[PDB]
Amino acid sequence: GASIVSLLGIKVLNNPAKFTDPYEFEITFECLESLKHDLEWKLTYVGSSRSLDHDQELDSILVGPVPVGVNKFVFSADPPSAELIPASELVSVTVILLSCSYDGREFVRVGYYVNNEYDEEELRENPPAKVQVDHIVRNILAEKPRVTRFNIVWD
Ligand SMILES: [Br-]
Ligand SMILES: [Br-]
Ligand SMILES: [Br-]
Ligand SMILES: [Br-]
Ligand SMILES: [Br-]
Ligand SMILES: [Br-]
Ligand SMILES: [Br-]
Ligand SMILES: [Br-]
Ligand SMILES: [Br-]
Repeated sequence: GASIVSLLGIKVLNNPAKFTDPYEFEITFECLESLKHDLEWKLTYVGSSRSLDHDQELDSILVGPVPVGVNKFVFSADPPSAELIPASELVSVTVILLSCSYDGREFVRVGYYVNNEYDEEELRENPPAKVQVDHIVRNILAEKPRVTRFNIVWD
């Protein structure tokens, strides 16, 4: 049948923000019938393939047992370790992926580009090799999400 769960709404909260501030999304979804499993929402920091920071699962939350109908919650996750961020992640945009899975099967993914920019000109012109995370302003490009749905088996 149709997907048991549909994504109805997503709001990126507290954006822009310090690099060290939690990511926060207010999510509205609906669930059409009772499910055996909870939903697993997770946020993945895609990072940079050249470094040791890539494809990090920041946090997950088990949501359920989900009452049939419209549901709303806030997904929060702390940012990845400042210790692993390479200087290139200021230069080029990075990606964060908010996804939901059911019994390990991903059925919806929302991707966002994230522009990290130093908050003073000298840093922007002459960025230090030791990434000064405390001077990064994180801007999630919230008006250009990439939403992908996957057809999964439910129960
Ligand atoms: Br709203
Ligand atoms: Br808020
Ligand atoms: Br409603
Ligand atoms: Br994507
Ligand atoms: Br910059
Ligand atoms: Br945007
Ligand atoms: Br489906
Ligand atoms: Br689908
Ligand atoms: Br499947």
